[PDB]
Amino acid sequence: PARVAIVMGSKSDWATMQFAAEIFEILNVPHHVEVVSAHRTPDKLFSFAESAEENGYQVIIAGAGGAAHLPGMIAAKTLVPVLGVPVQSAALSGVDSLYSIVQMPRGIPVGTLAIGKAGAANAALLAAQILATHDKELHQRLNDWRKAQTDEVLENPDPRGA
Amino acid sequence: PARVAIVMGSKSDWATMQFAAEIFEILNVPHHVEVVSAHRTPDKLFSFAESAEENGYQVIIAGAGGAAHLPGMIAAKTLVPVLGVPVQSAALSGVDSLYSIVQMPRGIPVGTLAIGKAGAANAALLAAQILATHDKELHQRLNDWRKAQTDEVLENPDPRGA
Amino acid sequence: PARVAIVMGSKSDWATMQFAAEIFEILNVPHHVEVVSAHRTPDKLFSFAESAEENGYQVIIAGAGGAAHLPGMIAAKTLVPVLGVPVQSAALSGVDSLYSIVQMPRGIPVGTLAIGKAGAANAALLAAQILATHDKELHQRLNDWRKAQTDEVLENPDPRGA
Amino acid sequence: PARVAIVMGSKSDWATMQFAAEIFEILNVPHHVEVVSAHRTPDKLFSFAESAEENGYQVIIAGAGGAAHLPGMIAAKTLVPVLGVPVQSAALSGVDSLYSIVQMPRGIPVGTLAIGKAGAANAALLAAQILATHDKELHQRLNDWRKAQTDEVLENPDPRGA
Amino acid sequence: PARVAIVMGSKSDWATMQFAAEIFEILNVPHHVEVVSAHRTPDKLFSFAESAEENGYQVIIAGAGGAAHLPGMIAAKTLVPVLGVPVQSAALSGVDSLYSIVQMPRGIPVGTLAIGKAGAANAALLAAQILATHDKELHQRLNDWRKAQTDEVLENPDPRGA
Amino acid sequence: PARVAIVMGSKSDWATMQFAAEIFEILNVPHHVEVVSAHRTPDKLFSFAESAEENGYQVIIAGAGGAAHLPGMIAAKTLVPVLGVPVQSAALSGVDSLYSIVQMPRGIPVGTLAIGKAGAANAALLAAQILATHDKELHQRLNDWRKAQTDEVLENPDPRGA
Amino acid sequence: PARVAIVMGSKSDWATMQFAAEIFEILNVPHHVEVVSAHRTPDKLFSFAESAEENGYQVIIAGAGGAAHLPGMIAAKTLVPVLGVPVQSAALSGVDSLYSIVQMPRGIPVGTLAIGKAGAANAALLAAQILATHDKELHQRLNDWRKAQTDEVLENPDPRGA
Amino acid sequence: PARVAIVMGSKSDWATMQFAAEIFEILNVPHHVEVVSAHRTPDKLFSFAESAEENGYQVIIAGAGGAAHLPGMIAAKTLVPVLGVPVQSAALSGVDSLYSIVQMPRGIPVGTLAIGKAGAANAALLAAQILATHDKELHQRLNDWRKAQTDEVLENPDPRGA
Repeated sequence: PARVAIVMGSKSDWATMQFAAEIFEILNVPHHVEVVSAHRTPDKLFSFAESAEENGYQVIIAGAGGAAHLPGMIAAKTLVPVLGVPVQSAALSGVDSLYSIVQMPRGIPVGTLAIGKAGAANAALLAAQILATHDKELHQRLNDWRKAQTDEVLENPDPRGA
Repeated sequence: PARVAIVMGSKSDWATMQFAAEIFEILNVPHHVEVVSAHRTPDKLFSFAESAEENGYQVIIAGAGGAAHLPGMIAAKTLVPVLGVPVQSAALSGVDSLYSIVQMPRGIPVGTLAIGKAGAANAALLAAQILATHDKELHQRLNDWRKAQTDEVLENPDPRGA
Repeated sequence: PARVAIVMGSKSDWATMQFAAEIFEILNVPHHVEVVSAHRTPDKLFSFAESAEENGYQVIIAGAGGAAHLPGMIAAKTLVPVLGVPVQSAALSGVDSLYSIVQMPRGIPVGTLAIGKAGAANAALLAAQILATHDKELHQRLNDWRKAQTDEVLENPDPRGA
Repeated sequence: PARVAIVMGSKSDWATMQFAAEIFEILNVPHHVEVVSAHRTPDKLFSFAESAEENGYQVIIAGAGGAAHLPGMIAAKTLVPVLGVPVQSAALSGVDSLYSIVQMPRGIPVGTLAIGKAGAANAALLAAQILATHDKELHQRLNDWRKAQTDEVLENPDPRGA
Repeated sequence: PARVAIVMGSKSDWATMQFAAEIFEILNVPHHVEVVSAHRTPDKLFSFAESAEENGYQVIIAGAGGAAHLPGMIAAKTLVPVLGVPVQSAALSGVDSLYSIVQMPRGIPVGTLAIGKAGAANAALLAAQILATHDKELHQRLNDWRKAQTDEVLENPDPRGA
Repeated sequence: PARVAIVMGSKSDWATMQFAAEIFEILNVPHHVEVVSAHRTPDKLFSFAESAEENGYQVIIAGAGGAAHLPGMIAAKTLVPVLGVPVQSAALSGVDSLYSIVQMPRGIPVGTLAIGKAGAANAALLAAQILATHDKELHQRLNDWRKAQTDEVLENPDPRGA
Repeated sequence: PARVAIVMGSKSDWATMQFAAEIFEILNVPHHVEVVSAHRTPDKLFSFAESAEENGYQVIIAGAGGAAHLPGMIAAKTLVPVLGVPVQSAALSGVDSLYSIVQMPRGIPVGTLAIGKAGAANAALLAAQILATHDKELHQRLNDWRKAQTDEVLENPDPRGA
Repeated sequence: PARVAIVMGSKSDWATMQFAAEIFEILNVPHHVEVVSAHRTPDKLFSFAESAEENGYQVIIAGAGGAAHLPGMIAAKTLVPVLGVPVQSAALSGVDSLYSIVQMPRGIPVGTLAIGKAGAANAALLAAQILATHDKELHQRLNDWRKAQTDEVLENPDPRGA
């Protein structure tokens, strides 16, 4: 059963959000992926958020750029935790995306990650850490993955040419 | 019949939006005022936008601060022209408000005005200019008001003490 | 009869503003296009704005970059509604364009759209929505166009490879 | 048993973080509060993070301003989910706090909330939503609290004087 | 004969521009002061700039805030050198004023000074230096004034209490 | 006799400053060009500024990027008018260059132009306008050049393909 | 013998730089304090930097705001290590001060500290750490001071009221 | 004996930090180079900083990008002077790197250099200047290197083609 859903405002956002799905493939975490536009499919946004709890989602990762309203509007319609990923926009390099997501008012939170691909991957890792609190097997896989990243850096201390 | 509606995300926004209503009092333009929160009353936002055309509104002026989603979400749900006013936020001085409103994607526009009270007043003036295209009497009142502002500056060229 | 005029500060601005004209071709809205420079042809700017109402324009879309004075100076010379499009500048990525257009003082409004091509397209859509208030046929075409955009997203929910 | 810990870099941060504790008092959520400085008590930071899981914490809310390293360094030392609150700094108004917290690299996430008191309150609400996934009673209290906020706005639509 | 004119967009700008006039009083430089609004008195702006050379002005100092179009539009209408002073705006602290003035395109220059009162004083000093090139007496007064400022700093090297 | 000197911090700045020299070639204005580094040749900077008046310079155009100290330090050492051109830096896109030049304190002015090549060309035009005040022939050439730029825009009003 | 010199651009900078002197009083480090203006006393700046090594200075702490040229120009004239403190400016809140100091080009470094009073204190601490490398007694005093700061935080973990 | 250590958060940082090592090769200064990640190898960071004094390091140059915590966390764990180099990040062009490093609180300083390669080279030059205070031979080599840079600019005053 998919306990996490990855949503984005447009198909072009996949170039960024694919990095969230990559973490789940590595950690073997079942997940749903779907394009839900706050501005082009506002009604679908409402129906998606309203049925999130019933559909079994415990965490929702939402990505959007520019006037990024997707994460916040989903968070306004459900109690399921929402994590937001600011997609890098052309002109403002994601600052508009960042401000539109992180500056939510008291009462409707959205846990925001870094701008771009690093944030997409981290949103998945955070979702995994949340799930891992009640999933011993996943907790172990996260632990092993973290150790693997640390060891790679430790066994290669000199960045200069051989 | 009220052809324009002034909406805002919170009652504290009235300190800013009251300047939009002031322009309408001066120009004798019937208007509706209401608090519609994108995050605290998402369902009311949808019902307000869906019935805007039927309620007779030809222009909607929406004000919000921070992660200002109100103008854009209304614009996504109706063909009635939407004008957005960025309320000045504490930490980011309205830059977050500005970015969240003006950076709308292709297909769902929001005509954005200046940050703060100047923008609120201008949103009302712009709405009035739009209405004035098919209202000769209002067009005349706008003309007289503009002349009055120009004359005040012209009859007082020296800013120094008397 | 052309009820909307698209003006820009330089011919190089056409790479951006062509997206406004594209919306009008799609919606079958007669329009005028012309290069009017606030700094290189200041007198032409004044004559263009002064005769706008008599020439039948109900909405004026003006695009400019850098110290973008074109939209505001036109708005200062006519009661015809003015929509401004900030062209993306090299060094400041359109922030200078945005500030010079959106920050107009009380009394002379300019409805501002997003930086770049998205804003150009949206300025045309907003102008169309304004016209649609008194044009049932255009209102229907806008409605059908919006439905077409929504349906495209709805019939393609999975962004991943086939 | 306290399932959430609220930590901050300095005692002066309490003026902001007290709003996180307020949400927990309202929702009846047991919590721990402590000053842990990344720069003045680096060793305590490591010991706090290392024992977080054993101490029963399922969510950690960390607040800091300026070169805000506290949230990220805790996240680097534990798998327990970390939420970060950017405290508003004097000179940069929290932009430095925001960048130092949200821009974490791939592998070590920190779910970031808004700058200031709104973010502190939201970090607590997000932590509550996370806990609510496996706590039916808390889920109900969150639901009732949200309804109460919505109703207050709905029963007071006119912001003007009586 | 007044060889320099100090103009500003509004009477409220005098709180800033008075510092330009102060330099001229100190240096005994005849000057004209007047409120010329680019947006409220566009026609007066054109007539002022067109007659500047005939009126004997060799330098024009123009101050404005927000969407500061005054300096640039004057520069577009005359060959008399124009110096611009960005007035500090509330929300954007003069960054909008600065961008709207300094970013002029190739062909129409505006020599820009610092944001606020320091810039107003410096615009007058720069105008004085320009005049001083062909005015030996003024050149001497500028020299003596500069020496006086240097000496004050030199005779007070210790900033601590006596 | 060269009445204007064009100086820059490094030879790589020539890619930008060459546009200032281009204006002088077009207008037939004798000029000096030289690399004077505030940081690599501080003593040469002082000797250049000290002898500027004696060498016949009436205007000095100085270009620099990053921590752009060149214009201001020259202005601190001479009464000859100094115009500054902010060169576009890689990381901050000239904002650091702009701030380091335009924000000069009361007493030592630097007339600042736009970031990059547009500013370089404009600094030369401004210098020319300053000289033109006492040079009827140059004033005429500037007039003809401006007319030529205006006419080019006027005879090509339609930006679309033929 | 004073091994460190604290210099600033103006006497008003003392409100900030006094915090650097405070650290030296606490640590018992002999120091010189003087007002040296890059723009008002350029010649004094050169003589101060040229004689720094001969006067026994091993570290120079320089503070300035706005177009902060003082630190960099001193660094260009001496091999004695220079530390820069950005004073908080009114309009740009020290961002101009920060950029003008930190962005020095290859060859002439300035170790930059935080904006404002925190940076002033830290510049003194850094200077002390540099001296401490060859001064066992000072190294011990720095150690004891750091322990004292850590202990204060450790003995007061609960920020709430008693 | 290596008196300086160059550390960085990731191997990809070497493209920037190699310019620090280049200065040391030119000046013949023994140095250590190593990858120490604040987020991926937090324990190694602590052990590296704790043993820095015993390992003979008198200056530590640390480079990092994004949420750049490396320099500050090292500085919190040792009295050895720490110099920080902000690596240029993709989205924010090093502004996040700069803020996370320079804004350190009172008590734990980090001398910060420019964003990118210029800063890396300057951090090495500053470290060299610090060492040169007690190393006459190195002081001479630094002097000769500086003279060489100055002479290159002096013998090539004309940037134009031959």
